[PDB]
Amino acid sequence: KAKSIDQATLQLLDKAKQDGVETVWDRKADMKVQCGFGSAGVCCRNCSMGPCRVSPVPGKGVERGICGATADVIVSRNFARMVAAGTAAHSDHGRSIALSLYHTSKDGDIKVKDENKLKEVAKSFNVETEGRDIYDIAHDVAKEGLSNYGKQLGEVTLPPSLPEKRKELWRKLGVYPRAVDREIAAVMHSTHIGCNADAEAMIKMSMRCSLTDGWMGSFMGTEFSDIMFGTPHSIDTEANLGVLEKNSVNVVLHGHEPLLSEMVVEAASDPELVELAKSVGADGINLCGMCCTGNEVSMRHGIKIAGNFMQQELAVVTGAVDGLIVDVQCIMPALAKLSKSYHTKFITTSPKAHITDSIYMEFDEENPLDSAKKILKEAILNFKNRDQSKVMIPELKCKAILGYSVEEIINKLDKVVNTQIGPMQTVKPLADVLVSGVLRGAAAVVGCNNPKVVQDSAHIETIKGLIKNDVIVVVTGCAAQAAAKYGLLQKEAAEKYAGPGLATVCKLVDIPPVLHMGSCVDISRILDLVGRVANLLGVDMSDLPVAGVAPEWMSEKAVAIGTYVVTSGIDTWLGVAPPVTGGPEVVDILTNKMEDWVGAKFFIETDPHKAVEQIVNRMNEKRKKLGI
Amino acid sequence: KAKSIDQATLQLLDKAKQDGVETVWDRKADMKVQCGFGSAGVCCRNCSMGPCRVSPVPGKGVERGICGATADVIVSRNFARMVAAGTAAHSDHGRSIALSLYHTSKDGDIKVKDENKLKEVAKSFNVETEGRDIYDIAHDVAKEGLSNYGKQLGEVTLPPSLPEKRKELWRKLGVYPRAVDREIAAVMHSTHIGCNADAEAMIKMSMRCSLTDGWMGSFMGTEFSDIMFGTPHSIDTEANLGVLEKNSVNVVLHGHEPLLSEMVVEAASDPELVELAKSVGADGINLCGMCCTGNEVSMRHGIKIAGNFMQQELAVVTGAVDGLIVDVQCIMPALAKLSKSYHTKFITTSPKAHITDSIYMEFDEENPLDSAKKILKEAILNFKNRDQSKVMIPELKCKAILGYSVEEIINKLDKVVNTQIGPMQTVKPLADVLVSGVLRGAAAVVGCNNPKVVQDSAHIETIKGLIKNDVIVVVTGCAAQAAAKYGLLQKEAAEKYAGPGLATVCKLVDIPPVLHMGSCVDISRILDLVGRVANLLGVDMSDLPVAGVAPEWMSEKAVAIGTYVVTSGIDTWLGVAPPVTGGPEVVDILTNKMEDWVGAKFFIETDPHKAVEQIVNRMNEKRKKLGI
Ligand code: SF4
Ligand code: SF4
Ligand code: SF4
Repeated sequence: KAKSIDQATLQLLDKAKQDGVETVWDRKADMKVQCGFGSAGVCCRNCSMGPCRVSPVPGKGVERGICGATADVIVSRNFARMVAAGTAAHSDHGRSIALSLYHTSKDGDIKVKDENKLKEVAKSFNVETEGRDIYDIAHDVAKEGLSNYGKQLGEVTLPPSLPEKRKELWRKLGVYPRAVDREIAAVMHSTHIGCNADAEAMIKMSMRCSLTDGWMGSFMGTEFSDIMFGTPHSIDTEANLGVLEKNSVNVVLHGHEPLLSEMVVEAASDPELVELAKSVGADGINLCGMCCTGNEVSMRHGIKIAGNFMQQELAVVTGAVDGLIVDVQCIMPALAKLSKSYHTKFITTSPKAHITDSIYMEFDEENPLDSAKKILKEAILNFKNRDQSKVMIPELKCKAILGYSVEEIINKLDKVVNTQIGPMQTVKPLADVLVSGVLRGAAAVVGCNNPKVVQDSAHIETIKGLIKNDVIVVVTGCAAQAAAKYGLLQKEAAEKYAGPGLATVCKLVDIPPVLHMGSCVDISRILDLVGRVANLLGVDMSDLPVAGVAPEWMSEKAVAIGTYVVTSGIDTWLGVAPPVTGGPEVVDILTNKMEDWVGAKFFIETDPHKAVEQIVNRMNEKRKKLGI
Repeated sequence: KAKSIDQATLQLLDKAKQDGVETVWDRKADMKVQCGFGSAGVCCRNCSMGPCRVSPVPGKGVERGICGATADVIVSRNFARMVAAGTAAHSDHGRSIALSLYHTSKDGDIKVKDENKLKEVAKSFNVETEGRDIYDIAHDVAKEGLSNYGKQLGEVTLPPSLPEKRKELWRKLGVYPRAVDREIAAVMHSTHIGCNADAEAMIKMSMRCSLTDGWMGSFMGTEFSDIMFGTPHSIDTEANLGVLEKNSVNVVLHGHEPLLSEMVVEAASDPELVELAKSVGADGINLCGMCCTGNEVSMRHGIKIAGNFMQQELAVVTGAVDGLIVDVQCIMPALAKLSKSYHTKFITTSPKAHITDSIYMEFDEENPLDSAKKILKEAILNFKNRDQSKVMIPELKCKAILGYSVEEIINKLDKVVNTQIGPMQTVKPLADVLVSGVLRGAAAVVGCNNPKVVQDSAHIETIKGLIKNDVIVVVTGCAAQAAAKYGLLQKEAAEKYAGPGLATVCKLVDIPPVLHMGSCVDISRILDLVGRVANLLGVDMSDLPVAGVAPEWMSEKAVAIGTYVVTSGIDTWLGVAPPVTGGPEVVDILTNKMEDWVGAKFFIETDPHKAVEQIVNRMNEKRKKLGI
């Protein structure tokens, strides 16, 4: 089968074959037929009595592990641990952001750039703002956010966009969230040998844990990032590997933590570093981003996006990356080995993400700007080691428009508001187009790449099908970057791919049919948006014609995201089967019984066209239930 | 191979074969040859690009997972997740204890029974005590303990017995603990795909996480349990399955959390329940304990111990267990199936541990005594369903002495203190016998059973070898219960098994050669004891001739325990190989490089006699280093 639908990706794969280096596709081929027990989730290693593998087919073979655990128990515990790991990644990201907010000052490297957003957040956290210094408010808000992570007494703080009905449903179901780290610890405790051996209770614990990701960790990370670095607005950028410059220093920022990439962007305008780039024979400094850190700097500053997850290696294959600076998460360790075949300096910066044989330059949060400057200086000095005979940058780049935060979307919707009617600054125009049926619904396309799927194929096919069916699409993460590379993040795309209702809406509001809402933590924005719509219509989020899709997901973070999206009341389609087919009870819970608990459920569909059809049918069913 | 060295265990295995019921041994046989990849730890399932298996033999076969992770990376991440799971179990136990302390009242079900212990703990937590109400002090202490779990700013609180040198070494190494749930979340975050791919850093993160178990979670759980339920003192009890009564109601308490078992013990003396037991035709109520909850109620009240981990099923096989009340952890789910073959009521009580097809009666912490009375009444009423023709109780039980908390040990040591010299109430006599060489050292024997080892064989052989070599032995958990069943927890055992120096010490202090220090969380007591000795000698804990042994461990909790014992500076022998042989770098870190970091290291030895020899040699070389 084809490795990708992206032509620049194919050219660089040919180059990697010529250079004798191996990619993620080569390692996937080397893995051959993957273990059936692990693929079905019926393998357990939770204690040293094991490893235990039970039959994925009920009634045949070994039925129980040594402790007596059934296939359903093993599957449910494995699924719960995936959710706990994803929640941990997102919560650690949000915790770093909250600590950075706590360390803001007027004359420091980290300031408050959006005071209005900070005051609204302070209102949401019961922090007084009138007649107060802005940094005192910021510190109080950071304290409340940090308490959300580890409070042992009392209730956590949730955003006002979350409907009261959803909160009450969670409380009745027993999944109402506690402090984030406490829920992660609870999930890890209940999967220990000889604890929870009941699939339904295990799934409910995993949902409870995922809620602390969706509504607390990711939400606080996003809002505090907006406070410190600015709320995203409509902005132009370029996407795909063609953004690399042969005649300039190329600095590629890969990872998820935004403070480092923000400081690197600021350092790139330093006169001394620009002069140094000139002195090593380069035209200038060309910052490019990848994955979620690329999404953040692109949403807030228009930094060009070099590529998504499965392109990271190919960025090095060009031979033009002088410095690849990585913080945490979705950083393929093979990069270190790959960096030996080129001049590239592979720089790790976080104590959480040491990588063997990489150059470690710890990013100092006490002096973020100076630390970013020294890291960037190492990348710039590496330009002298460039071998221009090994350089091949495909001439394939695509224009994209992004920056669609909830605030930006509301500002855009204000155009189609009659002044004599109003109100202004609400999601009411979006609610109106959804209720009238001009738009059939809204769908979130999120997730990673996965060698099991032709890279970017499922993302593009799902998005085109949805917008052709007058479903407005919001995108995050690597799916958003696939849309950017393909050319869907363009106003012109409205008349090229969208159906009649969505084309009319795009023309009236002057937006692309696909709205890039940011990184994987920025999925919280989507929740926020949906919540507002629900609160405007006086219904729960499970009554709306909305859906989420993860066509090509790979990470534990994706599992946690899908779990909290379903738990919030939004049906989720998975384009990659999770390791649960071995447990019939777990499959039945996730795809059938979940609708009785939270009004939504998982859909597993590896065919994107069938997924689009199912999404449209489900949205029409919910519309008929709602009367619209 | 023999299944056990215990004769009562063998008789009940014959009965289980005659009854056509499966045991843990039968399921272990059914599992046959366990997966080599999982056994070596070279299998990874951390993302849905996998499952990935790399060769356990370097230089052959597949070398890297799909993301590029090496065998060392996969092994280190698997080990770190085991540590995180064990830390989560212990920390959740301690968190429940702290919450119970927070709800103590003068006229409530949960009171303060050891005010002196509470005042000393309050001193350790910087809580004022002079001229204050005892329950105000208790609530402040509980607040400080709870803050240890989830504080995001500042430093955690550690017991005064921990040497300053050990803390400084931890700070220099980068493993100084943070809040417990924060460290669990950090480990889970760093094992996520594309985060940490460096074995040394991964092992250091796991050590940092395990420290929050050893010195914060388990320590606080133990000390708060002492405050609420009484400090253990020397007390007699009986052990092994013979403690069951044919003519009495048999109520078996299995699990770890002590509040439920304490309330059940209190409810058993209720006049209405005793009258009800008489009216259903029984002579009375016979409470028996298993595993750690049995250890707690036995340490504090002399409740008879029915058996350790791999005996739980056999307790039901007798046909005499009218009620089996379980809370969390090390509860084989197969019990639910097994109790169908008998009249036994298998009662789950904790929302953390639901077991399918068991009778769920949620233990209400708000009204603990009434809830325990209701559960106990269900067990008593089940006596009418006893089938006395199916009853077979082995006439095999053994006298044991336990209750050796640090306070009790100090009280015993006061006997050999010359009044004209002093001081009293210190560990000085123990330090003196260790320094003079009358005792060669002290060894902690802890851990579970494991079907991979003849049950209780390794525990008994290791303990007998150590005490024969004049090494005083402290025991916890299932190892302590194996010692109890065998008969080592007896004063007479001093003249039957101990060497000359240990026999003299036992005669002078009037103690058994093997000291039962309580449950698995009570391993913190051992740390406390060692710390005091170190603080009395002005040395670090790695300079002492001490060791820990886990001859037959199975649980993730055992992994976390061994990790924090080694990190505290105490060499640890493992009688069951952990899944790390596939990663040569991880093996080298755990067994060789750890000594450079923390002055102690792991020893993997499956032969108990060889383990005793190695322990004696290591203790002698540490003595020669210390000059004693
Ligand atoms: S999933 Fe289990 S059975 Fe399959 S290779 Fe991995 S450890 Fe072995
Ligand atoms: S927890 Fe149970 S099923 Fe899992 S490895 Fe241990 S004995 Fe086997
Ligand atoms: S994390 Fe890497 S090694 Fe583990 S399953 Fe995913 S791709 Fe394979």
